[PDB]
Amino acid sequence: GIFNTRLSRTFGYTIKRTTVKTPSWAVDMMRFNINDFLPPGGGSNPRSVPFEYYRIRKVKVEFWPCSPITQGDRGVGSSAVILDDNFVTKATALTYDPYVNYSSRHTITQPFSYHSRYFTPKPVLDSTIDYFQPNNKRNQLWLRLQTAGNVDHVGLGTAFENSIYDQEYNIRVTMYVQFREFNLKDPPL
Amino acid sequence: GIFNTRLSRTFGYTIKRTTVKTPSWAVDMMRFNINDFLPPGGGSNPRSVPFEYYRIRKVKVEFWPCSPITQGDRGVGSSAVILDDNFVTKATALTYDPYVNYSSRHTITQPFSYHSRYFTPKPVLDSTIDYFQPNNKRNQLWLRLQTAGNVDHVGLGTAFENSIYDQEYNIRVTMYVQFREFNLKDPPL
Amino acid sequence: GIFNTRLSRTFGYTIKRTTVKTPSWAVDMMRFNINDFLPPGGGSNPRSVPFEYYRIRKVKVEFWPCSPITQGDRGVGSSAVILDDNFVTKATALTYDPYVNYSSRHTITQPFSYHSRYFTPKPVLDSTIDYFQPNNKRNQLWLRLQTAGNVDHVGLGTAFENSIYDQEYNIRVTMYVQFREFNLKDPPL
Amino acid sequence: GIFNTRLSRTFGYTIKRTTVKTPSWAVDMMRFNINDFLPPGGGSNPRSVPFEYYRIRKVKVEFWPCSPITQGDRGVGSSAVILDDNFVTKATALTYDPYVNYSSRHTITQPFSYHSRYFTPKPVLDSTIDYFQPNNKRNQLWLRLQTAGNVDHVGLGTAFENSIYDQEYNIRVTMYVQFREFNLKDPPL
Amino acid sequence: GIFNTRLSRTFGYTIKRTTVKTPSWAVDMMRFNINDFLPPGGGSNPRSVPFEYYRIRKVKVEFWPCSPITQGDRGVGSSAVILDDNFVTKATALTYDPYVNYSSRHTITQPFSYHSRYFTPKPVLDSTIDYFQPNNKRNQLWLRLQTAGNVDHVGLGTAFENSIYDQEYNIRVTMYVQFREFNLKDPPL
Amino acid sequence: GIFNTRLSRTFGYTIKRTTVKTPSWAVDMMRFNINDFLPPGGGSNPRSVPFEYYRIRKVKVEFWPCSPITQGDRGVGSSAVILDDNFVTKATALTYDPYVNYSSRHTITQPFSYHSRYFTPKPVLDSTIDYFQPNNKRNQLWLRLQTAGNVDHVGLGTAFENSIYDQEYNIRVTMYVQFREFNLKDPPL
Repeated sequence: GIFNTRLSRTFGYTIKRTTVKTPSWAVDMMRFNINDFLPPGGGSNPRSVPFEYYRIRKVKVEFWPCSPITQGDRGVGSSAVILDDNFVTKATALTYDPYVNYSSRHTITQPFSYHSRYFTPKPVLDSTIDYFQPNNKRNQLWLRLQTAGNVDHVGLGTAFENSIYDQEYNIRVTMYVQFREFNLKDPPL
Repeated sequence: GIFNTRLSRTFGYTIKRTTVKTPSWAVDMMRFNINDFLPPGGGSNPRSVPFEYYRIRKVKVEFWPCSPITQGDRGVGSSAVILDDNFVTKATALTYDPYVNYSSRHTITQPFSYHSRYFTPKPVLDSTIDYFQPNNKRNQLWLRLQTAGNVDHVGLGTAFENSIYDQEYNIRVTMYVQFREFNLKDPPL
Repeated sequence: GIFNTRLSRTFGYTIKRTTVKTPSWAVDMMRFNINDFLPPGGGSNPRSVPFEYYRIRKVKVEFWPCSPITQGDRGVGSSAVILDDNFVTKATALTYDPYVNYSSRHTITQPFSYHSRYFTPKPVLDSTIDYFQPNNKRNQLWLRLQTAGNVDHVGLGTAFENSIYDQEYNIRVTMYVQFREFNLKDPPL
Repeated sequence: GIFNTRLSRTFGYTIKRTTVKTPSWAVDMMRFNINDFLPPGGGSNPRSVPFEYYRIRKVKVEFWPCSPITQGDRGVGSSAVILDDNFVTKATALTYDPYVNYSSRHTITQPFSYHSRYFTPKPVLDSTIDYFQPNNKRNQLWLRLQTAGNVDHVGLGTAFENSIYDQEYNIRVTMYVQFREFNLKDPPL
Repeated sequence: GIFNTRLSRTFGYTIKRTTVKTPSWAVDMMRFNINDFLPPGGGSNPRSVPFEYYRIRKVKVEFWPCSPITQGDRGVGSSAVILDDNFVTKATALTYDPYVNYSSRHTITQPFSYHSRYFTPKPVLDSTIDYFQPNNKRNQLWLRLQTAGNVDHVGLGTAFENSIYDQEYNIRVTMYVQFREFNLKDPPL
Repeated sequence: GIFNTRLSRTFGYTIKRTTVKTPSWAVDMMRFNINDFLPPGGGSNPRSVPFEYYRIRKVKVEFWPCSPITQGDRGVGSSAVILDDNFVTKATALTYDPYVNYSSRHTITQPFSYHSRYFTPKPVLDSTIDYFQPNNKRNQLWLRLQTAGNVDHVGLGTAFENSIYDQEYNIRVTMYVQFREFNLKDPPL
């Protein structure tokens, strides 16, 4: 009962200003849970989409800015792919860009520029061991479309160079999902 | 956003006994509404399946009996395809089988035999004019997956020969549907 | 040390009668543990078959009935494939057949008819996350042939339409297994 | 239900010293019973390996020594293939090597050298007549994997030249077996 | 950021003498953790090698002896591949070689001979279920190069025949690793 | 033990304002030492990356600005490649652009434009003679990854036209390195 679909949600991300003169970077991670994309259903069907299982193929993270083109004190940052539930520690003003040498780096031009990241995230099966599997579309694991406790997929962490001005963004996380086993119910009345 | 799926529901159909000696037939129609197949959803999504439109391709009506093989006073009936919202009048003991000369006839062996009917129903757009369109899979009309008032598709009418014994059936109406325009909502929290 | 073999066991399943008139279905799941198929061995060898690991390829569930052909009040049910340790809740008289729209459905003709289900079950590695892997015969996981705690494989759930008469069955669960690493011991005397 | 497997066991063989000056040989036979390789099972299954029949294809006898390389008073011996349950009589100090002219001879270099013998043994069906059959893999007899009385296969006899020093060996008898008719039991509980 | 490399470490293994006359074997397992191969780093980089993940491809265990060629009371042992965190119990003088019939056996010639074992170990993800995956180089799991708690890979167990003399060995465990995601840090000053 | 990798670091470069009316240029050089890219390691391993030697293949210098697009008093500059440890003298307001006629010139559009320079630097082996070798990837010299005194590679010098407004930049020096002779240590405990 395969059905590939697409899901999206928009949320905000703000970077407060600073007084420091040096190039100081701010670090924040990003997690992907499907409870934020699928609302809870009603009645005999738990969730909105009538299916049992799912597996997330790709995720297009998009940093739609809110900063004008005439804004000064530009900078430069970095976004990586972190597939293990253990990011670099959250920081407000870090003296270096930790995601600058990562092999999965893609530069973040700031403040008014666009930045997209299309990748295959991996679930969190054991936070202690933090094991995942390679990208194989045929042998990818199927997970259950739980009712209230779907597991957190993972795979992005950022580093934004601070500035004198508030860098406000609007982030759209488009998710590409593959379901299976159409399990719709149909009680009478 | 095409997604072909399948829907089903089981309901009962009983044919009370008679005292008449002649071959007397009992006539009853059958209508197909999708509100009986899709439950109402919850929240910002009206129905269970997150789509806007639909068009019913085929319908496999199945007369799963409840009558044993050792049951006497067998008979013979007929099932037709009636695509116009105007069936033969419901009757308890009719002296003839009105659906015996219809071109869409398929014999109903009774009481303990199986009978399936796979056909393409047509919606009811004007009960007065009762117009429908031919079977063309490319130019078939798209209807809206309404919230509480989806229109009645139509296309089967039966004629069961009465008997001394109660002929009880269990009827499974399997529906083959084609949706479009995935319209899932996702409010926060 | 590969050795494909076959294992089987027969157990009973009874469906008590009812007084209700409506079509009411009874729901019950089915789990597959290999401790029920392999007895405990003796001495330095823990189990009967001298091997370390195993992986269950296929499972042929068979509903051999005990109901005669002359039995009335027939019905119709459904059997699905549920690979996640979370079935539909057990029920005695449910007003609908929850496994009627599942994509892995195969109709159960009742009461005196045969019904077989051949599929590839999946183990239960995390009851919370309930993750499994696709069907790939080359990359399938090897599990350990434990001594007292082998994990529960899963993958069938049924829905039997109740009746006035007791529908008794005899269920044969034939399991197709693949072992490895012949680990026989041989102490003296 | 064919399953070719391998079985092994290690036991010791010691050759006490002598005072005689001449070249004096010591003769000892070797028998192969499968009760020494398969332990007794437990419960409804008699033996460890769940099968009914067997036929021994080959046997790799190995004389793993325990004598150092710096050991003097070396010698020379002989190992033959004796398929009839009637070896040369056991002797402590025999003035000749009886297995020196046998057509199945293979020289035993002593004391610290390795010696392997790979051959097809024959069972003992009648100790009086002592008849066996040729080596044909297709028409070889199937024997029953008895519970306590499996018959003695046969086929090796040795002749070790005595010495002033104790020649100690460790003998590994690797057996290559072919079973059939998987007969595993499975009582409940 | 793939980088195949090699890691090694040497440790000792001693087998104390005995007074028993029979062939008595001593059993001891072997585990492979990468904390013993990678030291802890310094500063913003946790470990020596700047990477995030790893997966162990192969492991060449080597039993470099310390026993001279002129040493008597030789013997014979066995080494197997045990991929499940459940070895045969450690024993000082066991009356049989439990790893003598294992399909992954390779004979250990003793005391002064060399013995190498090249195989693909498997991690320990659940000690209770003890599940692993087959050898596929493309779909092998990536694990995280943790800071203090890397998981124990597994896959060798031995059986050494005891002797009158102390059999001392020096064991070199060469590990072949594949890293990914170069994560080097570079704070100023 | 070849391993090509990439290293990066971000630092700032500010050009204070002026009161002069003429086109006045400001000159500043740029040196490349690898101690700024590799931190010091810990323990038996001196540096982070476990290798002995290195040779820098290419260097992508990037002038990521901090100046808005709406900034007036634009200008024009020049960046050259200076492979000899003897740049044009540092100057605050020079009446000419000395790097305007250099054959390795590439124009610097100012203030808000991007400027990248990808070239092969050369080490400083003798500051007096200032000799280097041509670009040949096969015969390039290997240098030692020293502990505290790695030699200064060289190869860029700039000329920025002064302005009434402060031209602030953020400079990212991406370095492409080739190591050899994996020299990781592994003391016990």
